[PDB]
Amino acid sequence: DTLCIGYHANNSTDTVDTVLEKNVTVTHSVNLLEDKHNGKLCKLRGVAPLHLGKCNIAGWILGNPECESLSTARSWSYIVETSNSDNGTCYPGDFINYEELREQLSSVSSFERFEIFPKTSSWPNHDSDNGVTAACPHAGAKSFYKNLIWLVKKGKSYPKINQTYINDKGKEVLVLWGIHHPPTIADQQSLYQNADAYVFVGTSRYSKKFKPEIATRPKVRDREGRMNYYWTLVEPGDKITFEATGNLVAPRYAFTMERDAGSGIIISDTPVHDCNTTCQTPEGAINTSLPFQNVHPITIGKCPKYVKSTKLRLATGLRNVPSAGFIEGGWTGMVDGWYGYHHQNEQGSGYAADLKSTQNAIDKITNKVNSVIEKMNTQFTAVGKEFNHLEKRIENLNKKVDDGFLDIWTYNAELLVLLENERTLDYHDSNVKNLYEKVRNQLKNNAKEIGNGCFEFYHKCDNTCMESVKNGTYDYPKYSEEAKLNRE
Amino acid sequence: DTLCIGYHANNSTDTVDTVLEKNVTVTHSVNLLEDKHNGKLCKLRGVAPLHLGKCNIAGWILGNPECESLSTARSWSYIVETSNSDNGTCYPGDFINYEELREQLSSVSSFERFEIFPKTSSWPNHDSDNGVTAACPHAGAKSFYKNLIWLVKKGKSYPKINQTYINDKGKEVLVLWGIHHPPTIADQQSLYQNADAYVFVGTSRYSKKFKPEIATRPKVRDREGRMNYYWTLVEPGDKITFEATGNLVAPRYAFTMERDAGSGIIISDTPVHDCNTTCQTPEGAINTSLPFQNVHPITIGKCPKYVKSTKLRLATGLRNVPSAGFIEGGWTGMVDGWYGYHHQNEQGSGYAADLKSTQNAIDKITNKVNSVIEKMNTQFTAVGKEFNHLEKRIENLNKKVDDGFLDIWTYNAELLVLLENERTLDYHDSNVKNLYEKVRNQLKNNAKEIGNGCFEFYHKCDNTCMESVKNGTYDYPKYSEEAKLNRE
Amino acid sequence: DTLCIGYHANNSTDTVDTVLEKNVTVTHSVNLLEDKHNGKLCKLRGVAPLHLGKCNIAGWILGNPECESLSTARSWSYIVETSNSDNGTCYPGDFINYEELREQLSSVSSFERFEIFPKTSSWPNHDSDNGVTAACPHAGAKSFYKNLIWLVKKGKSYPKINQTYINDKGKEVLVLWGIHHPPTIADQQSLYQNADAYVFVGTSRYSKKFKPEIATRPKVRDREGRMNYYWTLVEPGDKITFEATGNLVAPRYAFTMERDAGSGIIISDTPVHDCNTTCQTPEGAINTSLPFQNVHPITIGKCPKYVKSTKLRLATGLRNVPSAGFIEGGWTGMVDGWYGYHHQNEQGSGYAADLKSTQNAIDKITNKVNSVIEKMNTQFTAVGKEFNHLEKRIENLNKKVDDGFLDIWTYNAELLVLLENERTLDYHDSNVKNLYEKVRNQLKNNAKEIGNGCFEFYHKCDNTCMESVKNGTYDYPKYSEEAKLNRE
Ligand SMILES: *[C@@H]1O[C@H](CO)[C@@H](O[C@@H]2O[C@H](CO)[C@@H](O[C@@H]3O[C@H](CO)[C@@H](O)[C@H](O)[C@@H]3O)[C@H](O)[C@H]2NC(C)=O)[C@H](O)[C@H]1NC(C)=O
Ligand SMILES: *[C@@H]1O[C@H](CO)[C@@H](O[C@@H]2O[C@H](CO)[C@@H](O[C@@H]3O[C@H](CO)[C@@H](O)[C@H](O)[C@@H]3O)[C@H](O)[C@H]2NC(C)=O)[C@H](O)[C@H]1NC(C)=O
Ligand SMILES: *[C@@H]1O[C@H](CO)[C@@H](O[C@@H]2O[C@H](CO)[C@@H](O[C@@H]3O[C@H](CO)[C@@H](O)[C@H](O)[C@@H]3O)[C@H](O)[C@H]2NC(C)=O)[C@H](O)[C@H]1NC(C)=O
Ligand SMILES: *[C@@H]1O[C@H](CO)[C@@H](O[C@@H]2O[C@H](CO)[C@@H](O)[C@H](O)[C@H]2NC(C)=O)[C@H](O)[C@H]1NC(C)=O
Ligand SMILES: *[C@@H]1O[C@H](CO)[C@@H](O[C@@H]2O[C@H](CO)[C@@H](O)[C@H](O)[C@H]2NC(C)=O)[C@H](O)[C@H]1NC(C)=O
Ligand SMILES: *[C@@H]1O[C@H](CO)[C@@H](O[C@@H]2O[C@H](CO)[C@@H](O)[C@H](O)[C@H]2NC(C)=O)[C@H](O)[C@H]1NC(C)=O
Ligand SMILES: *[C@@H]1O[C@H](CO)[C@@H](O)[C@H](O)[C@H]1NC(C)=O
Ligand SMILES: *[C@@H]1O[C@H](CO)[C@@H](O)[C@H](O)[C@H]1NC(C)=O
Ligand SMILES: *[C@@H]1O[C@H](CO)[C@@H](O)[C@H](O)[C@H]1NC(C)=O
Ligand SMILES: *[C@@H]1O[C@H](CO)[C@@H](O)[C@H](O)[C@H]1NC(C)=O
Ligand SMILES: *[C@@H]1O[C@H](CO)[C@@H](O)[C@H](O)[C@H]1NC(C)=O
Ligand SMILES: *[C@@H]1O[C@H](CO)[C@@H](O)[C@H](O)[C@H]1NC(C)=O
Ligand SMILES: *[C@@H]1O[C@H](CO)[C@@H](O)[C@H](O)[C@H]1NC(C)=O
Ligand SMILES: *[C@@H]1O[C@H](CO)[C@@H](O)[C@H](O)[C@H]1NC(C)=O
Ligand SMILES: *[C@@H]1O[C@H](CO)[C@@H](O)[C@H](O)[C@H]1NC(C)=O
Ligand SMILES: *[C@@H]1O[C@H](CO)[C@@H](O)[C@H](O)[C@H]1NC(C)=O
Ligand SMILES: *[C@@H]1O[C@H](CO)[C@@H](O)[C@H](O)[C@H]1NC(C)=O
Ligand SMILES: *[C@@H]1O[C@H](CO)[C@@H](O)[C@H](O)[C@H]1NC(C)=O
Repeated sequence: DTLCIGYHANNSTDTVDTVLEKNVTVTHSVNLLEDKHNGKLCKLRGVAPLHLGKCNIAGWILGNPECESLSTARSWSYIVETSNSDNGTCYPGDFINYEELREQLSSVSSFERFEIFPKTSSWPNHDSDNGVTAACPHAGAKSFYKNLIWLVKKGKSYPKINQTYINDKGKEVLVLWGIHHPPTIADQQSLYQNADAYVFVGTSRYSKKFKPEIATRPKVRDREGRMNYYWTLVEPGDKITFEATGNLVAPRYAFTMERDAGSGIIISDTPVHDCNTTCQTPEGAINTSLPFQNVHPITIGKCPKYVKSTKLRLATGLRNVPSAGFIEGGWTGMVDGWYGYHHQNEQGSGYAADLKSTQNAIDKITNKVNSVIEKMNTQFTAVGKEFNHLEKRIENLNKKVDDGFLDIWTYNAELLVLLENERTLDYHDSNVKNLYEKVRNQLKNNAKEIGNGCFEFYHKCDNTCMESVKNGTYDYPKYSEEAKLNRE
Repeated sequence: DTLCIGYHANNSTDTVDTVLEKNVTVTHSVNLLEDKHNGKLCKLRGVAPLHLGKCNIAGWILGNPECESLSTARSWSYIVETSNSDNGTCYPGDFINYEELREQLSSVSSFERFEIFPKTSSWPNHDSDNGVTAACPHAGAKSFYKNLIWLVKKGKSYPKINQTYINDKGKEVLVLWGIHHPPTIADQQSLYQNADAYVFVGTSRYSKKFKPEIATRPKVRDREGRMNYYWTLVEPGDKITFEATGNLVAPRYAFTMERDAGSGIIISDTPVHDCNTTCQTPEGAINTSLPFQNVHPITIGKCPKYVKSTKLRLATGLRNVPSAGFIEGGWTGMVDGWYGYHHQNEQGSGYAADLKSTQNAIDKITNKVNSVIEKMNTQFTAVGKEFNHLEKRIENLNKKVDDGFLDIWTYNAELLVLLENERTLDYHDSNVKNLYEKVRNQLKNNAKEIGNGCFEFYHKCDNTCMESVKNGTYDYPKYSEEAKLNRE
Repeated sequence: DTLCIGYHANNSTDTVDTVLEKNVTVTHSVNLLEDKHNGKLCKLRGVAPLHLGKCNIAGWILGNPECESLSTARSWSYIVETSNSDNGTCYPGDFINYEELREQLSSVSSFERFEIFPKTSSWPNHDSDNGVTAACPHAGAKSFYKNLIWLVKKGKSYPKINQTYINDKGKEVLVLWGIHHPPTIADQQSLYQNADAYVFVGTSRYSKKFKPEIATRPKVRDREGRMNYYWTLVEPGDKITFEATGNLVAPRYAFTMERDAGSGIIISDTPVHDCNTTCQTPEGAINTSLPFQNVHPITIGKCPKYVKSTKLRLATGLRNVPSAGFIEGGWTGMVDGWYGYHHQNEQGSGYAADLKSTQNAIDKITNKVNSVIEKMNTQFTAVGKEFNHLEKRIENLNKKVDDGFLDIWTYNAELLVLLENERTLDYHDSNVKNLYEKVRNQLKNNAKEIGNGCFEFYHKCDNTCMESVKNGTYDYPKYSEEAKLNRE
């Protein structure tokens, strides 16, 4: 009877592109590109994110009346703003180096708001009750920022501030303040009793001077004067000193801080849920061990690299043809293996996988698709970055970097899978052919090969025929004597 | 007679490098690297470029007397300056954020100069005729910028400007102005009657203050005082307000604008011609569907990627050896095909390509070289960028990005073509070998193979021999009986 | 007797990874990754480095008292600061654009300190002896910077400086100056006799104004006023002008300069030695012709590209198995070659390499591993770059570029060597097989092949057997008559 050699063919319609041939089907494949994400904003790197809801960083750090919460976590791995974040610097004016504060805050390994200049009698001879405005209203009354105190004359005088703090808390200490630019001299003289108003701030690493710019301006939130917000980072043991003979919005809470390398902001409405995470996108978290993703180019954490492609499928299985031997096609009559034998005997009709060869193959195939993933060298990054009104050369430079790595990675990846699919899908045919040859190493003359990729054995035998194949032991010349007439 | 198998060899001397063997010749090749360009500056993306001729952007936007033209197009896809562009800010002084204006202007989807502060009586009690000087001369008379008005006292007083505009035109509105720094107090008091001179500008997104710096300076164009040029975008519905109690060079034309993503400047003398374009270089336009180019690293549009290489040629044809079968060499006696048969019969001497195999091959070869081009993912960019006197850390950072992508792309590309040439130039030999084997699938025993890669058939036959090969139908055992004595 | 075919196997345990099989041994290999460096800071590009020892650039250019040397070379290819560099701007205050000056200085093709405003009577009516301070002491006395002169009133007046220089030396001329900010009005009035103190500086390409910021500050080096340091390049034929009615620290030495493209700073303690160099790292110099290095990511010169990998070894030799023919294993009984023949004759026992085939192989293998190196396109760069307190968006952008090229290069390199090891280690088996087939082209029927990968020859012969193989001339049918009975 015959002995036939070929491969498991399977009901699925999984398809892989190969550089030689588009749109071909393979019996099993490993998808490397994540098209699906978990739809949530999630706990990352052991800690929850800071979620700011209706209010942005320029309102949270100022403590806008319309935003009130504990720090989402005394340690957090990113900042999230909702897609609506209209609340902010509700009293208008530019937050200076605001895109830099937004970087340093993005991750902190501790944070504690602490009242370094406490509202209780740190400010004798001055107001700290009635510095309030309609621009940031609550209860329909005048109200104000909670983290900063807007000082005003008491009575008919403004004693110059001389406040000092010495950083004894053994930490980086973030400090902030504001400066007020009244719209008119009449407003300046009424609140601050001084046209010569100025501020000075002193530090070791830093020192700067500020002055008012009294001039009428277009209405925003119907406010006509405007407020400049500034910030500073005093190192351990350093000292910070304020002086003012006028305009100030002095700190009342400073903030204790420490910072790791960090990772930036995300802006979206997705809700927050407990599950742990390593990789993040604006749309939703990902849990993965794959090299490439296409769901969004912005990322936090151990990013998989973004690509514009859609079907990065590596083959693992064979060319799927159910359409005799491999030259006609495979067998769906075979299961739980790859390459194998159909054989006949007195009981016969056996379809069985060759486990030693299949196991040898899948050892190397597992290492192959694994080498594509294990050698990726992913490392902690935050891909989206923030640039203001007049940084457009650098903003476009960023964009050139971002699309350069995109263009490289799609061309690398799409040619990569094409070359390794071209390899593997002939790797199978070469392993099958080599297994056929390995049967020729017994059946050198004593069987009729047929162009289907199969044998006719020249004389009758029991299952001891397949015993001779599986253990390669064949004792050829006796069996030619039974074959004799059928060869003749 | 013999049947011989091999391949078309050709009179051309086209060469391809392969990682195993340098400088080898192949019968046909696809050049992927453009060494040639069309030598023109051209219509791009459906719109003509702005060509500024003898005058640079800092003179065009100011409207230098020595530059006069309509906007080259009411919509343009890039700005061109000629390699000589000496005219510009002919009254000296720094154009502030000038490299940012040069970016935002680089492309516009509409632009219209419109006289938002018209020269007719917008300036009562003030001069607007005699603000002219020799530094930007015409007819040998004093002259001045056309788009800006240099105001001066009328009589013996300078009433404070209070000009306002409200953006009702439903567009981004670009506005510009100048500020004058007289060289001495005597010049300041004579023109502006005020030592306390200052300017304020107010907006929602912006506000700033400016003051004179009265001090003598080294002569340039023999002007000793100097002029600072500033600019602003007012958003739809926003308001802009000027105040001045002195030095101003107030706007008279503002400009309506809208901007797409855009693409930057080119600087060269090449003339302008009508034909449409997608890809640009400083030397000359390109029309292409190739992935790599080496003519210039600066680019606009859907750039092909730059490389330092010179001979990115993919093979498509075979190893060209005219120097019997393929082991001796190919046949120049064969045409309009690749792999093929020489056969003999009573009429005989046939050299003919095997069209089904050749067509099967060229199907896959076309898809191969096409996959290298189609998967490139080119996208709209402008590679050259501009950095001033004191931005050199960023200028070098740009240069590190530019040469990084260069170093990657040449090493990728040159190894890429080497690997795929190494593949294809054995791909041919394996296809030819497999075609020989496919003849062995008839001629298993009934022909003498010879070490040239050819057959002697053991008995005489008509063209029905080639009929048996072309249709694989051979009826072997009868034909052994005529072969009998010649095998014996 | 027998003719046996296989390959040299060798005592070494050099190992290569292949995508199909980890940790396999190969007889010989070319390491592409420099694990080792020469431990020195070295002469580069034909010129010495500048080595600044105990003092940093912000003290050298000022000429701190504790820093005294010639320029280490009148031309230098990089600046080196020792890992201790605590001396610097020993009178405190920000060196303005200091990270930019640190770039332009990094390499100079000439530099000469020259006393453009010589201490001899360029400063009538003013002090230049007693402008000294305890903040930069020597001998326990007051002392001061050497390259700058701190002017002070003489008597009870301060005549306005009006110094001028015209760049007649035909070079770029670097100029520097300081500005002093006394801590109190009392200190200002006592030293400079004027409250209105200001400085102006004039140039063609540049002009600016400066003023004092008199306010108390936290002690550093127990100094309470602070000093701002500024700089300028005047172009050939250009003029520079100083004016002051007060605070100045005027130049006394300017510096003649010219600059190439340049390459940045290194900071380390490694000692300086004479040997010439092209490639550099902070730890120690390198001399190399390899593409990849992992010893440090910061570099100068013609950098090899950094990777995080550890064992980029290309194969050159074969699969090493000493464990009959190649199917059992190789021979350590063979030397000075690769593929070869064992043969027998009346004297016999010959093990000899096939020199024409081995030479043919090593021609192509040498070109292979060479093509991986020769095409690298290395070009002169300086990878580490410097960003200050408030440039963290750009500092992180740099970091995204740096780890992008890292991530690309490890993934490219590790998959690159895996693919070419997978290629070569079957390239050998295919060349050996083809050499076996090339013996079949004589021994078509006239020898018994055995599954070890070897021949038994059917009749007795002298060394003329190996003569027939080496020269492919075999006269088959005349010899068959001795083989007759042994084939029967
Ligand atoms: C998500 O992540 C959290 C951490 O943020 C996981 O908490 C895990 O909790 C177990 C105990 O339930 C921790 O193990 C125990 O920790 C204590 C000290 O806390 C130690 O004394 C015990 O011997 C034991 O190790 C575990 O360490 C902690 N995980 C980590 C990463 O620290 C939580 O289980 C995670 N949840 C999910 C659904 O993955
Ligand atoms: C170069 O590009 C221009 C466009 O900038 C090409 O103009 C083409 O002109 C033809 C008419 O000759 C347009 O076809 C007709 O357009 C009208 C609207 O204008 C429409 O109603 C008709 O149905 C028809 O489409 C054609 O659309 C237009 N091209 C484009 C892209 O809009 C010009 O022909 C090009 N020249 C060369 C030499 O390539
Ligand atoms: C390290 O590099 C230095 C250069 O910085 C090498 O100096 C070499 O010295 C030899 C002396 O025989 C020079 O040869 C002669 O130079 C003169 C001009 O100086 C010329 O007129 C002669 O015809 C001859 O070329 C040699 O040119 C010079 N090298 C270079 C690159 O100019 C020094 O030898 C190097 N040392 C080591 C250990 O590599
Ligand atoms: C942020 O607070 C501001 C006021 O501080 C809110 O602004 C007002 O919003 C209402 C609608 O809710 C508008 O009709 C008013 O015109 C807004 N005020 C002004 C002065 O223009 C705003 O709603 C808050 N944002 C969010 C997201 O709750
Ligand atoms: C730009 O205009 C300036 C004057 O506004 C021209 O400068 C003069 O050029 C001539 C040579 O053509 C010189 O001899 C004069 O000395 C220049 N004048 C000054 C005041 O420096 C200049 O030629 C114009 N540029 C172009 C390209 O036409
Ligand atoms: C740089 O010079 C400064 C003084 O100008 C030196 O600083 C002193 O260092 C000693 C220790 O060596 C300290 O005890 C003193 O308190 C420091 N003086 C001041 C004023 O702070 C410094 O040592 C020099 N640096 C080097 C590397 O030699
Ligand atoms: C077809 O394949 C699916 C998916 O593996 C499997 O669940 C199913 O049992 C198969 N059915 C048949 C009829 O082969
Ligand atoms: C690939 O197969 C799908 C499903 O049958 C078919 O729709 C598509 O047209 C095929 N692709 C091409 C390139 O024809
Ligand atoms: C300000 O505070 C310091 C604290 O040391 C004190 O010595 C000084 O007298 C105060 N007043 C002024 C005007 O500096
Ligand atoms: C026969 O084959 C099986 C599976 O390979 C093996 O375990 C067994 O030892 C072999 N027996 C002999 C006698 O070779
Ligand atoms: C040689 O090749 C060229 C270009 O393909 C062709 O035009 C020409 O006719 C050929 N000539 C001969 C003599 O083969
Ligand atoms: C390739 O051949 C051409 C023509 O003879 C010659 O110019 C060139 O130098 C050769 N290149 C190599 C690498 O031998
Ligand atoms: C300036 O213009 C505004 C326009 O609303 C006007 O109300 C105001 O009175 C003008 N004058 C001054 C001095 O502001
Ligand atoms: C012989 O070959 C041609 C071309 O392959 C084919 O059209 C024809 O049908 C074949 N003959 C028969 C009898 O099928
Ligand atoms: C083993 O290899 C080393 C290094 O190639 C060589 O020096 C030595 O002589 C070899 N020894 C033996 C015994 O093969
Ligand atoms: C490689 O071989 C070494 C011994 O030389 C062994 O310790 C190591 O485990 C092997 N590698 C792997 C991946 O098993
Ligand atoms: C300053 O120097 C210039 C040029 O030497 C000279 O003309 C001028 O009179 C000097 N004095 C003043 C006050 O400008
Ligand atoms: C035999 O082989 C050697 C080495 O290849 C060669 O030099 C010699 O010419 C050959 N013999 C003949 C008769 O050609």
